[PDB]
Amino acid sequence: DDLLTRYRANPAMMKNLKLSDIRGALLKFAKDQVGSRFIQQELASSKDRFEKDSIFDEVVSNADELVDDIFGNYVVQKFFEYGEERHWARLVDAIIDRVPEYAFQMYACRVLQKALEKINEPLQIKILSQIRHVIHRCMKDQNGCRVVQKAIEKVSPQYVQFIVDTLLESSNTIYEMSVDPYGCRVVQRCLEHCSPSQTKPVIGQIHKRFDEIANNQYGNYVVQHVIEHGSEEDRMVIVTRVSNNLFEFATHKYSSNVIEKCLEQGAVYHKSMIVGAACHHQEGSVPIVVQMMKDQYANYVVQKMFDQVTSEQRRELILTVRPHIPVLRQFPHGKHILAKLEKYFQ
RNA sequence: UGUACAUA
Ligand SMILES: [Cl-]
Repeated sequence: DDLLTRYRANPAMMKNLKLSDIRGALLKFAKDQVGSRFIQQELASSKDRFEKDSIFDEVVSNADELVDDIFGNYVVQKFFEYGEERHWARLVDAIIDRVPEYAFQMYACRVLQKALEKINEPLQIKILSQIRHVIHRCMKDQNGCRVVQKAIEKVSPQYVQFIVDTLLESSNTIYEMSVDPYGCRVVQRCLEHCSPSQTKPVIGQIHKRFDEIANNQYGNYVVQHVIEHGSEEDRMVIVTRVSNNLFEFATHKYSSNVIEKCLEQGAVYHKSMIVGAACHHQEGSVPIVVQMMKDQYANYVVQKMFDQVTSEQRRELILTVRPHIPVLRQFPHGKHILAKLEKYFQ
């Protein structure tokens, strides 16, 4: 009987099994639930460098079969860890040619991510050179975008310029990505980690179709990232557009969170623009702020106003709202809405 | 009273 069946049979009868006993059995061990667990704990607990190197020729030899196995991918990942550094380069050579494929696969993509987490920049670049061939499809992929996000988080900004130039490959790409459940994560990481040199054309593209992206289920998270990570002029352009169209932005499901984000990240003079738009006369109608507390989404925006502004800015909101407090008591949740405001009408 | 990602 092969060593694995023997081992799975009576685990405790084999308590002196070592990695150098595995030899040819590596591939079957690594694809086995029990066997892969054995290798893993051996690789982590052993303080013998030569035991650890023993199975490595087999890992390399079977790399293609292992990287996308439910149990083998962990064995390959062990050799991308710190302290196995002496192996990173030849492990990378064993998987390099199929990186374009591995990036899309649910198990192999975890190997690519661990490698990007650990290896030195020259090897990170070698892996990115393969990603380049499939980058656009990769960014919209449930698995592919995790490798792209990891690249952006771990590689020097200058070596992911090809990812930014993909976001800019054609007019509608930034829009296409920002409204993708996976592409939007890529745009966010770019806003977090790229140089302002690199993010400015990207943010520019986002501004051109701002209204659409801001009210999208995924784009609203991209605009929020622009608010937190773009420039002062970006925040200014956004607040200004938000204030001129305050009621339409606040009464929609996704764009309402964008106003909340302006209130949380804005300087005092941006907050003032939003308070002023909300307390504006409009002779022939209730002030905007009052209409906003009657609304399923906008009522959270008004609450965020009251909590994020100065007492001086709150004064105007209190004076504008207070007449209308009884009428607002009627509509559904209208009670509970001013409940959480009774601390400012005390 | 209101929004988003992959393993045993
Ligand atoms: Cl354009």
